[PDB]
Parts: sequence; structure tokens; C-alpha cells
Amino acid sequence: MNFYSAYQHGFVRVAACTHHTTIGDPAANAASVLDMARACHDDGAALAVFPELTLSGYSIEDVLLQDSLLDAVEDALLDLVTESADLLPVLVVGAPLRHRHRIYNTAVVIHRGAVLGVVPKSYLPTYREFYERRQMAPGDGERGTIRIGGADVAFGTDLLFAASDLPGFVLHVEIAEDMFVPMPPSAEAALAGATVLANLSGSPITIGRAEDRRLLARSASARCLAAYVYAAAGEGESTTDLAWDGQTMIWENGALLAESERFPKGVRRSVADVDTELLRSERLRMGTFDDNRRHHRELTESFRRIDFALDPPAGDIGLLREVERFPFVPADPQRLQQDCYEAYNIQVSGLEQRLRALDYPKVVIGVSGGLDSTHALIVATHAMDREGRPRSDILAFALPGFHTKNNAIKLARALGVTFSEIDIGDTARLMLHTIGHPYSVGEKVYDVTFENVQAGLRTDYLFRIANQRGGIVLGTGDLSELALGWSTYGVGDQMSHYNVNAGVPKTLIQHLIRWVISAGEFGEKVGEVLQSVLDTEITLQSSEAKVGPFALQDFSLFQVLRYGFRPSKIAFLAWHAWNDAERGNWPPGFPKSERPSYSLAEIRHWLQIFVQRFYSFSQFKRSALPNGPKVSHGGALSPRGDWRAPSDMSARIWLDQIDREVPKG
Amino acid sequence: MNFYSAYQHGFVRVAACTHHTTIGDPAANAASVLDMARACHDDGAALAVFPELTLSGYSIEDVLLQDSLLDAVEDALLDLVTESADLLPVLVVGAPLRHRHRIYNTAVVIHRGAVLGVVPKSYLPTYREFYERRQMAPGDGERGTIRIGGADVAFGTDLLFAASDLPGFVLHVEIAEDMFVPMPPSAEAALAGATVLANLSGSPITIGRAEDRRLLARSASARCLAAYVYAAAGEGESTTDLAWDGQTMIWENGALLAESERFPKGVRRSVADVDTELLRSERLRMGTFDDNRRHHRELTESFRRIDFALDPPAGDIGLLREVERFPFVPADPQRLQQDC
Amino acid sequence: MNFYSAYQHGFVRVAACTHHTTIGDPAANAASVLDMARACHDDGAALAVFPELTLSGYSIEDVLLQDSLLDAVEDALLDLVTESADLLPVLVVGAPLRHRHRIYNTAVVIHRGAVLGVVPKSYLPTYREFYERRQMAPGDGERGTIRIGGADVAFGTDLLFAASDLPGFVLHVEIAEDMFVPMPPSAEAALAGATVLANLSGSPITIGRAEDRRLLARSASARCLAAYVYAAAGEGESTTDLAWDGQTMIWENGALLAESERFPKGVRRSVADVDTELLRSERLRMGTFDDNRRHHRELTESFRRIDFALDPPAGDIGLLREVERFPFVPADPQRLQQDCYEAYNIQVSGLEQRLRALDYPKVVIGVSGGLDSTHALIVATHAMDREGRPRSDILAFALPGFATGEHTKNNAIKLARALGVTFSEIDIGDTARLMLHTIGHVTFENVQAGLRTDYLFRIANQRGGIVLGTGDLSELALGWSTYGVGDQMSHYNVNAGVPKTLIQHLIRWVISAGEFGEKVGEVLQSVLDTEITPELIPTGEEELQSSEAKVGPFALQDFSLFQVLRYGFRPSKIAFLAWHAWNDAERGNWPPGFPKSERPSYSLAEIRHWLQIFVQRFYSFSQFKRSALPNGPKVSHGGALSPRGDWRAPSDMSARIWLDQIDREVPKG
Ligand SMILES: Nc1ncnc2c1ncn2[C@@H]1O[C@H](COS(=O)(=O)NC(=O)c2cccnc2)[C@@H](O)[C@H]1O
Ligand SMILES: Nc1ncnc2c1ncn2[C@@H]1O[C@H](COS(=O)(=O)NC(=O)c2cccnc2)[C@@H](O)[C@H]1O
Ligand SMILES: Nc1ncnc2c1ncn2[C@@H]1O[C@H](COS(=O)(=O)NC(=O)c2cccnc2)[C@@H](O)[C@H]1O
Ligand SMILES: Nc1ncnc2c1ncn2[C@@H]1O[C@H](COS(=O)(=O)NC(=O)c2cccnc2)[C@@H](O)[C@H]1O
Ligand SMILES: NC(=O)CC[C@H](N)C(=O)O
Ligand SMILES: NC(=O)CC[C@H](N)C(=O)O
Ligand SMILES: [Cl-]
Repeated sequence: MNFYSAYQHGFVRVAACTHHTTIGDPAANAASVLDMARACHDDGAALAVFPELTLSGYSIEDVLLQDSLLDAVEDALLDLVTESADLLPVLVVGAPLRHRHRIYNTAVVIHRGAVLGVVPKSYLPTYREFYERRQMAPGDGERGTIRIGGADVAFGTDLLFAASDLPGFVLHVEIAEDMFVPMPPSAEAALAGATVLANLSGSPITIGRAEDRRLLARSASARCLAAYVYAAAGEGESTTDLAWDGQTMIWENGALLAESERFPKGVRRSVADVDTELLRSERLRMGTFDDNRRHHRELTESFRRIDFALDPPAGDIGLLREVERFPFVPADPQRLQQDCYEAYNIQVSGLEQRLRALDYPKVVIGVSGGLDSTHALIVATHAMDREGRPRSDILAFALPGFHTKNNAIKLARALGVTFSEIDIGDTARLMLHTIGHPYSVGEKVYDVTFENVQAGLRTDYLFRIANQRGGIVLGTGDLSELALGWSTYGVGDQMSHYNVNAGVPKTLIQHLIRWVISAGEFGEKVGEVLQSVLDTEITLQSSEAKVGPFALQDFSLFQVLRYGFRPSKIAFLAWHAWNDAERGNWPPGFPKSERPSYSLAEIRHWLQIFVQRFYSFSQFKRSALPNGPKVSHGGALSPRGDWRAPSDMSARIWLDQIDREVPKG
Repeated sequence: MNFYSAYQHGFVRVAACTHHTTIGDPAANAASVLDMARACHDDGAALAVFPELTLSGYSIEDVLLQDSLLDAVEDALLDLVTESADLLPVLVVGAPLRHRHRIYNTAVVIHRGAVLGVVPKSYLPTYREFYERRQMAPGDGERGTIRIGGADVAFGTDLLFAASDLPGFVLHVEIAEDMFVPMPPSAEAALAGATVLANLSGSPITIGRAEDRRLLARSASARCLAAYVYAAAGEGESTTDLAWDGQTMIWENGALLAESERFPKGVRRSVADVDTELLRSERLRMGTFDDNRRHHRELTESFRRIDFALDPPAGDIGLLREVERFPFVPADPQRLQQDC
Repeated sequence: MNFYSAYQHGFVRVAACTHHTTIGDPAANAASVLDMARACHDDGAALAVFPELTLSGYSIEDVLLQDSLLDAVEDALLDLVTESADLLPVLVVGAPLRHRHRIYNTAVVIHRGAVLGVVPKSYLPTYREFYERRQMAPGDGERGTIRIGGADVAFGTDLLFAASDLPGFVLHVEIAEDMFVPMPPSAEAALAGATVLANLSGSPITIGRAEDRRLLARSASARCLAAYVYAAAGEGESTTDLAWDGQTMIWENGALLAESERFPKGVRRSVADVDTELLRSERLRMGTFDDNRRHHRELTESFRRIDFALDPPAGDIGLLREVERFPFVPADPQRLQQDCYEAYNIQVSGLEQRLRALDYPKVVIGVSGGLDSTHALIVATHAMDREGRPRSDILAFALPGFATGEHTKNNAIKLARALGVTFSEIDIGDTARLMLHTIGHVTFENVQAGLRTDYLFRIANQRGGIVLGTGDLSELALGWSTYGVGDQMSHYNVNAGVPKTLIQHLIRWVISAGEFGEKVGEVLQSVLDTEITPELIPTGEEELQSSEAKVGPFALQDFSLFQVLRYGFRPSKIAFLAWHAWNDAERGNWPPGFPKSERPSYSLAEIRHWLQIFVQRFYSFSQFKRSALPNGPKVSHGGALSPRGDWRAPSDMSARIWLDQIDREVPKG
């Protein structure tokens, strides 16, 4: 495959256009529309949506009832169709059309020189500033065909336009008022299989109406797990009694993909790349979506599929989509503040409940002065506080084996816990002898068993101290560690009584500590020590030198855990997010010296290591996993929760797919 | 008329409650619920909504399948009903109930010492952190009655609880996952005439889930031109694998009427005065609303109306609602900037 | 509540009767029926089912069309109805009745002086020895009412007879051939809410037809998750061309509850107590049952519920049910052998796969010479064998700390050396002695357990192997472990599925199969004799009996565990079941291998005490230990305790309601 073709990774480029209305002049509306569609063609778009009653103007009132206007609309529409023979995108053009007795408010769905369909507006508003049932007829329940340019084409509120070469691209078209009713045609359509929901809108602008437009469009994209395309009327509509801002916007599953200047001077587009695979995946996993479709089986099987071949460009056309470098760490400072709040509080509260259950025991914790331990200790302190329990019931322990520990003791004494040292070294010596390891005879062999003796002894001592003094062993291994198997399983740091860092990726612990210093509720000196830890630990490096940088691994982990995306898709997404340090945004707290940019070769390498460790090696360590709360919306790794997977499975197909699809550089 | 009685001007006081879950202890959940409902009574509320699976705890997994638990749930539920004989508000209490073959995730709608109804959850999520189809059965399409305390009461996803003395107050009840699907029971219900939409929710909290809760609840209140009552589970739910923030909130036609402290220490309420007349009027003028109901006439006439007499206090009880001095000039500076 | 009332524990007493047919004399058939019904009444039964065409005789052919016969049938049916006013059970009597144009092959459902309903046969067989469509009419699709004794009563294949005071008791009635077709009426009815499926059957006996009766009846009870009551025609049916064996049986969820003597001289009954709660629970947990009902919603909502108040006897009437002492260990030698074969094979095969995955590592196991470690070693050996891998990759380890010396460590060394594994001993004492001192010294037993597991893990790191745990299902249930750094943790637990009552018989199975050496067999029997016999003077206070002293006898806790894990039964129901199973050692069966010196009888007091301990340790304490549990294969049908499998429960939950129920309902003695 061409790795850099957005289309070949499941994307589909869509455009929401606002054009220059020339009320009463259909030929000039068709001119503006043709020019913008030709732009969409140059941009590689597959879809282009224009505003309500595009070809005549929405605001012309009883001028819709004049035969000369309807005739010019027909002529301009046929010109448009003929011109669309050389245009890539599917044009969705509003128009007042003649059928049976009346004129209906229709969107003509045009493609490659033919009319795929004609959708009538379903609910014509007749209230306040709207007088639509005067001039036009409702379409709710109209099926059959309509005759347009010597051809009988599908007509009704029950169409679907499915791309035969892009199965993720299945189009449905409603109009303005349609999406504001309790049961919108688009919802049925989505259950019926529509993935891109289009809305043509005239929408006279008003104080607070753009807010309502966004509310309903976003809510639609989320509830229907689909993409939503909205286009409103702009410059040219009669200002006899209304004004027009020409807003266009593109939503996808609740997230604004793009939007355009309000009240512009001149035509505007919103062009974006819709990840059909993200929709596919959200729908694969949300059983209740298909359950809802089944409950409404009769309503949903009555849709008609009009198949068409899009044949998109197969080359490099960029990616009109903002792939954030940190799926777990939003780069918008306000959103990151909210995220850190939520994470920190769910950790504290999960620990609080575990503590209340056990008659308020003690909290035994081994603190190394690194990030995860620091944060876990902060968490336990707050949990104990909110429960009105002495901080002296927290028992921090520095357990040296064979510079950073000073952070740990400074922090422990600042917080007010019970600090203590236990030099496991001698117990390690004894054990290494009793098993006959070369180090007890004096040859420096620092293999795995050497290091695991110390790790397991730290955990062993903590467990026995908990048993002796009546407490519980708080864990500190974080989500990215679980995803990679970067722990000692069993007798080791993997085991504990209640891990509060279990659901937190490594990349978000840094910002949780930054958040705690910012909130600074523990005190000034405590902020000083925490800040010290932050500056000390970043310049983890040891950890990230065998499993790769956690920025790239949390990127891959998010893609896998949330979407199950194949390796090639993760490589493409990571390369667009990370390959350039200047492009895209960075979250707060990243000095320009700690703002790296990774290459495709690096992404490919760490992706190989990731698929190997996550699908295959590491699973068994998560399989027997202490309790602890889920944090991110990307998921957790509990086998009693978000990740049910086998312990004895190989990652051959993932490595093989990387081999076949991801280029070496 | 008593000019200062909010009820006599079309208002109806509603409460969204988060209580103290005691997982596995139905009697203690009923205790917390009774205390909060007694508060709602003192506040003059007509409606009080509690979280998903209130009487047993939402997070207890296969403990729902133990006969001793189900039996204690039945006992606590009957105590609650009997105590509600002296309580003004309509109690909406979650519970795992026994019907036909399985246990359904139900909300018991209780009023003045009787059970007006029993609504089952419609879409049981079985994905990610959710394992609900294991223990419980879907209610989508279940009609008929259920036997609760020597009485056959209405059972199904098609109920409406209409106040015979407050025609603007017509209640419908869905549960959690119900409002997240493309076609939620509440929308049908609203076309069918429901004005106050209740949602009992367990909702394990997550980064960005409260945003989604608000998005869908507000979007529901706007699209359905109705009031939306949301109540999530709080302190007490098993933190084996999830955490719980206990958010409660009250929306009305897209506008947040009230909300409560997230991650509280102790029970919380959101009590607000819903202007049923504002809903009545928005619906009088939006023709396309009734047009939508007509297009779905068969779906919408199949609802069952359970009538009940609320008899609210007729005196001065304040007005739990922020009436802005300038309907044209919003007092929030950011909103006023946008408006200008 | 009365603790000894089978009814107040969800049971219902049912009867399948074969009577003395007197072909052509409806009065004489009503006489036999009334006598047997009065018997069932004295027994306290709620239901009594009689054979096809009871009042007339199934075999009287065209005499069914004689008006005098039909009239005598109606007269005897009305007599029966009137007499039933003082009869506890619901009578289901066959009769050829007049409706619209023809006579239908009906079962009259009679109760307390009134006719609850009239169910016609649905599929009249007309083939081979059967000529039923000649005299009678099919009832498939007949609804409405029928006039019987000046009363309009329900008539059709769509009825349900539900007890208003016994909600688990919902009766459906079909007739003979009905249950032999691809889609029997009883399956629909079960989906519709039927719990007891009744069959009136004439059934001329033939070589192998009792086999077909049993096959289909048991299959019905299993698939429909119901009780199936069967009654066939006996002495008195015309032997002009057929013979009649009068078989009656009562099935429950695929398990034969009762049956009667074939070809008897004189009438017979099969009376049993059906556990409605068992059905209720099987249906609570099998979502696909309700899934199937919903898929056929039209068929299943069309049923009509006829309500009747049974008012059963509230006293002690015993329990006509064989409750086995060892729910995990069947007392039938053939079934126990099959069980043990299956269990042993799934353990071996699960370990085989885990090993193939890891390119065949070594197998580190600490062997103390107790049952669980012994069996785990045997399984590991067999797994290594069948995968064609050197037995010297099995690393057994005796890690003693404070034991002075005992026969069990010799058991360990002897078995390991007889198997040909790689045995080594390592005295953890010093590390514990150091460890204790370092933490500033109950605690020391915790330290030893921790250090055993720590050392095994580090040795597996050193020599490139996986620690193979030995914890069994009973220890997991009750929390008899050291969590985390302790005997709970391993890389793969082969014994997790197996309860402790079954480990002994797995070892006996291995011995009797004798696939290993005769020396291996002798040492295994030594292990059995050593561990299952209490030490005269406690050997250092560590063995199997120590766990028994703290958590109660496993014979009782495995019983409670099966009930809880499979059926979710309330404590009082468990106490009732166990008290009937165990209180009398001379009654019921024992599995093979119990010398009559090891056959105890437990009291209500003991059952109640250990049940308190059990609900407290299972619902509340021990859950957090299972929550983080190594891999391993599920063994019994009763379930496992994996959090990724059969038991999803909270770690921070109290057992208060179960204790409160034990206090409110189970007597102190
Ligand atoms: N001096 C100390 N005092 C007290 N507690 C200490 C001390 N040192 C460590 N810890 C503990 O280990 C946790 C983090 O472990 S680690 O060093 O980041 N990673 C590994 O061991 C590792 C990596 C890969 C595979 N296997 C093992 C820390 O939270 C803390 O609980
Ligand atoms: N799927 C499995 N199921 C059950 N047991 C398994 C499975 N795979 C291996 N093992 C065994 O568990 C021990 C794992 O070692 S460790 O202390 O967690 N960490 C390390 O080795 C380590 C090495 C290199 C880099 N980073 C960490 C091993 O000895 C192995 O015998
Ligand atoms: N001397 C030994 N040599 C070699 N391996 C040994 C030795 N002793 C034990 N093991 C091992 O521990 C497994 C089971 O332990 S136990 O004795 O039944 N009970 C407990 O540990 C216990 C009970 C209650 C609370 N906490 C701990 C055994 O299968 C064996 O693998
Ligand atoms: N729900 C929980 N979640 C997480 N951690 C918990 C929880 N409850 C306690 N803990 C802690 O874990 C240790 C477990 O100890 S143990 O080695 O498995 N043996 C024993 O408890 C034991 C006690 C009495 C008699 N016999 C055995 C406990 O001391 C406690 O500190
Ligand atoms: N033009 C229309 O159909 C009405 C659209 C307008 N935005 C509304 O919300 O009603
Ligand atoms: N408990 C549930 O049914 C799920 C509610 C959860 N808030 C969701 O959006 O799916
Ligand atoms: Cl072990």
C-alpha cells in the first residue's frame, strides 16, 4: 500500500460549503456552487455539502411559487449534473423541486454526471420567523422516484448512498429542521448504516442559534457514532427580515473536526478527513448501538441503498486532521486542567473507598523518589486526609539495594507521614547465596535474577510490614508499565493490595504532579519537593531505553486499547502527530528543549516492540492484577474490566503486518 | 390565587439525589434513600430521582444473582413503599427485580404508599468496563405487569406518570445507557407527552464522561423540549475496578437548571423548580414537534398513562430558579460578549 | 419460618402415577384414580399425573365413539371433580371429551373441586401400531372454552397452571406423542414460564421404547430447564395387540429424580420433591433461555395463565430427594471414575498448552508432601511426559523453616526421587530469621510463606522456569492463603479448579490407574494415608488438618461452596440441604475410598456454625485474594473462582445480610 495515502488508511475527505446566494438567480447560484465544488475536487474531497435551497435561495418566500424560477432551477440543476461528470466529490445541492402536486424542499445528491438521489425535507417549520408549509410540502413518508432530466431517480426520506469501494463511507442526507425534532431521520439512518450524516441548512442566524446548531450537530455525531456535516446559508440571502452568517462545521463522534469563519466576506469551506475506521471501531464495540437498531428493525430495513463508485485519489494528499501527540494528555490547557482534576479525584476516591472498607487500615508504601511513587504517596495522603485519618498512618519506606532517594525522604517529611529506611542489601546477599548466584562469590553478574531478587525483596518486605503493623500495600505501577510488562511479576512491584496508578499512563503522571503543585493545597515546601522531583526525573530514562519512549508507546496503546486499529494505521497516525516538532500543539509543561520529533523509522521500531510486548509477552502480568480504578476514556488494562485477552498468545500477525505495510523509513 | 406559590404559576419542584451506597446492604441503601426523600418532602419537591440499582448497589456484579440479596431488595423496597405513604414527592428508586426468568434492572416508581410502576432498563451495555448482559435482562419490548408486594403493577418501557392535578407534569423514566443510543426511549416518550424526563444512572466516572453525560442530557432536554433529571452513583460503590463521582444535574430545554458537587463527601441533591409552562409554550409553538409525533403515531400511542394525584403545597415555598433581570442581556460576561 | 418444611424451602412434592386400567369402565378408573389421589394427598404432594385417556382406557379403539362410553366418562369425571374438593394435589387425568364436532384426547386439570382446565393432545399419531386420528381429533390451535359440569373452562394447548402462593410451581400439560415431535408444546410453554412439564402417556411398551421415553423426557427436562413428570399406562389395557409396562418417572434438569417398577403387579407412584429454586436459578443465569423466549415472543405471550391457590402443608414432611454429601464427588463409582478422568485430563492439558506457549520452560514447584502439592507434581510430570519433555526439567523443592522433621518431608523426597525429577532442598530458616529481625519482630508464619514463594520465583528466574502453584478451589473460596507474596501467587495454578474433596479421589484415581511406577503408587498411597489421617500429637501444627481447624471441615465448606457458586442459594436453604445430607451417617451413599472410620455425621449446630464462617469468608474476606489470581483451568461444572470466569464479585463488600439471614432463619440446634 501507499503508506501516505489518507484514503488507504480509512479516511474520507468531506467538505461543508457556504456559497454566494444570489436570491432569484439560479444560474448564478449554480455558478458559485460549481466553483466551490471544483475546489473540493482539487482538495481531493469525496463529499461536498451546500446550504438549504442552494439553487434558488432559501429566503425568497412566495418567489418559490413562480414558474420561471422553478424552470431556471431545473436548468441550473441539469447544468450542475453535467459538469459534475468531471468532479470527484459527491455534491449535495439544495433546491425547490416539482413532484406530484407541490414543490418539495429537496437536496439533490449528484455524482459523476448522474443524480444518485433526491431527498425531501421532512419537517417544514411554520412558526416564528419560518413560513415554510406555505410554499413547500413535507416529505415524511414520501417514497418512490422523481423524474429529473429524463431519468427516474430515487426519491424519499429513506435513501442511503454507500460507497462500493469505501465501505466505511455511507451517506445520509437530512435538512435543517430535521435534526431538531425528538426523532430525527438521521438517527434511524445511522442505525440503518449511515456513517456520514449531512445536513443542508438555511438557518437565519440569531443570538444563540449557532450554539444550538453546535449542540444538536455535536450531540448527533456522538449519539449516532457518525460524522456530521453542517452547512448554512451566507452572503446573498434576503435581509428583508433575517440575517445570515453562513456557518459551516464538521463534527465526528462529539469532536469538532473543523469549522469556518462566521459572517464571512466570501465563500467558505470546512474540509476535513473523517476517520471512518474510528466510527467502524466505536460501533464494533458499542453493542447497544446494534441492539437499538434491532429493536427498530422494521424502521431500519426500509432504507434503500444507492451504490456508487467513488474511486478516490491513491496518492499523498496530506491529512486534514489534527492528530494530537498525547492522546492521554490534551494540549488545550483548560481541558488538561479538567482531565488532571478528574484523574486525581478518581484515584483519591477509589483509595478512600478501599480504606473505609477495611476499618481504615494503615498504608504501607515503598517510595523511591521517582514519579509514580511520588504521585501514589500524594494520593494516599489526600485519601487519608479527606477521611480525617492521621498522616502518620501512612508508612513510607526507602528500601535501598546496591541522589533521588533524597527527594523521597524530603517529600515524606514534608507531608507528615511516617518515614523509615530498610536496607534490603543484606537480605539480598543472603538470598543470592542460598540460591548460588555468582554475586555471592564475587563475580559481578548483573543479570535479570540479580535485579529481580531486589525487586521481589522490596515487595516481600512491604507485604510483611503490612501484615505486622496492620496495613495495606499501595502499588505504584502505571498503565503504560502494565501495557509493556515493565515490571517484576508476582513477587515484585507488579503485585500490591490496591494500585492507584494502574489506570494512569506514564505521560499523565507528570501532568498530575504539575497539577498538584499548581493547586498547591499541601503547602509551599511540599510544592518545592514535588517540583524537585519533576526536574530530577526528566532531563524513567532507564525504563524507556529498552521499551522505547512512553510518548510513542502511549500513543500506540491508546490506538490499540480504544480502537483496535491495525499497526499500519497507528504508524500513520503517530507519524503525522510526531514527525514535526514545530507543527501541531504541545501541552503545558514542555520546554522547547524537551520537545522531540520522532521519525518513521523510530515509530516503526517502537511499534514492533509494542505489538510484541502487548499482544504477547506482557498479558500474563496483567492477568493477576491488584484492584484499582480506571482513569482514561481510552481504557484500562484490567482483565476484570476493559482488556480480556489470552496469556498464551503470539503477536505474529501484527509484526507481519508491520513488515508488509509500514515502510522502513 | 396565592400569588407567591410557585406551584400555582406552573412550576414543579424536582430533585436529583445521590445517596450513600452500601454495596450488598439493601436495608442501609433504603435508609439513606428514605432520609433524602424525607428532605425532598420538606423542600416541597414533587419528584426525587435516585441512582441506578439504588437498593443493591450497581457495582456488585454476580452478587446480583444471590437469592439473599434479591430477597433483601424486595424487603427494603416494600419498607420504602410503606414509608412513602407520608411523603410528598414521587420516588424513583433503582433496584434489581425478579420477573419471569431473570432479574431486570428496574426503576420502581413509588408514590403515596403504592407502586405506580416498574420500568426496566432497555439497553444493557456489555463492552469495556460494562458486563451487564451477564447478570440482567433487556427490557426493550417488555410490557404487561409485575407482581410487587401483593399487587400487580404496570411493567415496561412504555409507561407515563401523568399528574392529574398538574397537567404539565408528565413523567417518563429511562436508565443510564438508555439515553446514549441513536433512538432513546425518552424521545418517543416526549412525543408521547412526557415533560419531565428522568434518568437513573450508575455511571462509573472517567476522564471526559461527565462531559458526555452533560452533552447528552442537555441535548435531550433541548431536542425533546422537556426537563431532564440525571442522578449518578456516588460514595459506597465498589472501587475494585471503577470510581464513582455521584454527579446529579437538572436540565430544562438546553439550560442547566441545577447541578451538584462532583466527588462529594456525603449525600447530595439538586433541587430545582421546572417551569412546566415554559415547556408547554415551546411545544405549543414548535409545530414540527407534533409533526414528528404524528409521523410516529403507532410508536407513540402505545404508551400507558398511570394517573396519580400529587396535591402539592399551595403556600409560599420560594422559587428555586434563577430568573435573570435582563432576559435580553445575560449577566455572565462571556455569554454577553458572544451575544453582543 | 419452619426450618424443616420442604415447601418453605422452595420444594414441591409431585406424583407420577400408573393406575389399574379397567378398559370401558370409567367408574372403575375413577375409583383407582381417587384412591391413588388420596394417597398423594396423604403424602402432601401438590401434583399427581395419570396416564393417557385414564377414564376410558387408551386401547379401546372404536369404543371411544360409543355414546354410552363417553357419557360414563363425563359422569366419572364429574365424580372425580367433586371428590377432589378435599384433595390437596392438582389432578391431571386423561379422558376423551366432547368438543364442538368431535372427541378430543384431553387431560383434565382438576383442583379443589373445580376444573382448572382441559388440555387436548396436539399430535395424534397415525402410523404403525397407532391409529389415533380415526377416533379422535387434533387439538393444535384449538382455543376457547369447553363446557364441563355446567361451567365454561379454558380449553387449549396454550394453558399454564401457576400456583399463586408457590411462584416456582407453574404447570404445563402435554400428552404422549406431543413430546416426540421436533417442536413440542412443552418447549414453548417452558419459555412462556412453565416450570413443571407434565406428560400423560399411553405408550404401548416395546423393545427399546423405554429408552426413547427416557431419552426424550430427560432431554426435555434439561433443555427446558424444568421438571418433567411422566406417567404411562399399565395393567388393564387391552393386550389384543399391545403390552403395557406402566413406567412412571420424574426428571429435573436432566437428572432422574424418581421412577417406578416396570411391568408391576398393582398400581405404582413416583413421588419426589422438585427444587423449584434450582430451576429458578438455572434460569436466572442462562441468559440465552430468555433470549430464546424473546425471539419467539408471539408464541410465548399467547399463553393463558390460570391461577390457583395451592395452600400446601406447612409442617415437616421430610424431603423425598437424594441430596449427595459431596456435590463435587459423586458417590456412584462409575460416575466418579469418569469425573476424575475428566478433571485430571483438563488439568494436564491446560498445563500442556501453557508450556507449549513458553517453548517448554522448566517447572518449579515447592512440594511439601501434602495433597495439593503432591497432585500438582503428578500433573506436572504427566504434562511434561505427554509433551515428550525430560522429567528432570521438573524442579521440586522442599523449603523447611521451623519444622523439626516429619514423615511428610520424606514423602516429598521419596515421591520426587521415584518420579525421576530434579529434587533439591533449601532451608529458608535463616532468611526468615534475618527478615523477622529486620522488621522488628503469626508474623513468622507469614514471613515463611512469603519467603517460600519468593525463593521459588527467584529460582525460576535463575534456571529459566515458571512457578507452578498448588492452591485449590476450597482454599481460594475461603481465603486460606498468603496473598501477594505468598502461596497464592504463581505463574500458572493447576489446582485452582479442583476442590479439596476431589483432590483425594484424584490421587486415588492416579494410583488405581497405575500408569506411573508401582513405587510412585506406593508413595502416593503413603501421602494419602499420612495426610487424611489426623496426627496423634500435632506435628508442628502444619498439615491439612490445620486448615480444617480454622475454616471448618471441607466436606461442609465444599457443599456450601457448590450451592453458592452454582445456584446462589440463601444460607438457610444450604443448611436445610446439608442437614438432610449429613446429619445421619447411616443414610444415603458414600463415595469409594472412605473407610467407615472416616464417615462423619454433622449436626445442625455444626452446619450452622461452619456456614456462618463460610458466608463471612466467601462473600466478604477472601474475594480480594481471588481478584488477582494466576491462570489455570476451570474443572467442575459447579464453576470456578476466577474473576475472569465464573465469579465476578467486589473486594470491599460486607457479608452482613447472609449472617443476618442465618441468624433469623436457621435454628441454633
Ligand atoms: N529505594 C526504594 N525504596 C522504596 N521503594 C522502591 C525503591 N526502589 C524502587 N522502589 C519501588 O519500585 C517501584 C518502581 O519500581 S522501579 O525501580 O521504577 N522499576 C523496577 O523495579 C522494574 C522495571 C522493570 C522490570 N522489573 C522491575 C517504585 O514505585 C517503589 O515501589
Ligand atoms: N505467559 C506466561 N505465563 C506464566 N508465566 C510466564 C509467562 N511468560 C513468562 N513466564 C515466566 O515468568 C517470569 C517472568 O519474569 S518476570 O520476573 O515477570 N520479568 C522478566 O523476566 C523480564 C525479562 C526481560 C525483560 N523484562 C522483564 C519468567 O521467569 C517466566 O518463566
Ligand atoms: N516445607 C515446605 N517445602 C516445600 N514447599 C512447601 C512447604 N510448606 C509449604 N509449601 C508450599 O505452600 C503450598 C501450600 O502451603 S500450605 O503448607 O498448604 N499452607 C500455607 O502456606 C498457608 C496457610 C494459611 C495461610 N498462609 C499460608 C504448598 O502447596 C507448598 O507449595
Ligand atoms: N479487601 C482487601 N483488599 C486489599 N487488601 C486487604 C484486604 N483485606 C485485607 N488486606 C490486607 O492484605 C493482608 C492479607 O493478608 S494474607 O497474607 O492474605 N492473610 C490474612 O489476611 C489472614 C488474616 C486473618 C486470618 N488468617 C489470615 C491483610 O493482612 C491486609 O493487610
Ligand atoms: N430552516 C429551518 O428548517 C429551521 C432551522 C433552524 N436552525 C431551527 O433550529 O429551527
Ligand atoms: N451504566 C450504563 O448503562 C452506562 C452509562 C455510561 N455513562 C455510558 O455512557 O455508557
Ligand atoms: Cl506457590
